[PDB]
Amino acid sequence: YNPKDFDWNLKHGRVFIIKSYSEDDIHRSIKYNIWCSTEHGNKRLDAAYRSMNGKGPVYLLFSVNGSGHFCGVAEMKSAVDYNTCAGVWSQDKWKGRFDVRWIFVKDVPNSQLRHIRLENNENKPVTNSRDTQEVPLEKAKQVLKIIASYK
Repeated sequence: YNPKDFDWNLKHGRVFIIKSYSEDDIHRSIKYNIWCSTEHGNKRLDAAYRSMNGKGPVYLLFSVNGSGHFCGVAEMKSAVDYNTCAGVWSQDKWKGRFDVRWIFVKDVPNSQLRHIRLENNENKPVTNSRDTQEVPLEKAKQVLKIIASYK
């Protein structure tokens, strides 16, 4: 993980915040390369992945609720299958699955990112985002640069 020469200067693609309920979900996701969001979240991610048609990346910026930091970045690697076993995740009723590839696995404090605001979310700091909040590409570049470079 954690490449030294990640290209954060995106000219294509879409980027979303993922708010994880538990660090347990992060460990599971890293180990099995899958993720699951809420129904609404899964649908929003599915549409974005399919839209791209493989001609650009869908990035996911992960942060555990209440942690006050981001914990990594993954790329979405499949459409979602809604037809799955329940109880794979910390919210045990959740069904659905898509593949992810983890790129960054590292903790980056919200203090480093909080000055980036999302004009599509009433100009709120990116660090106050809810699950599956999409990020304007020009702001996503700034976040990816900080996460890549943070020591």
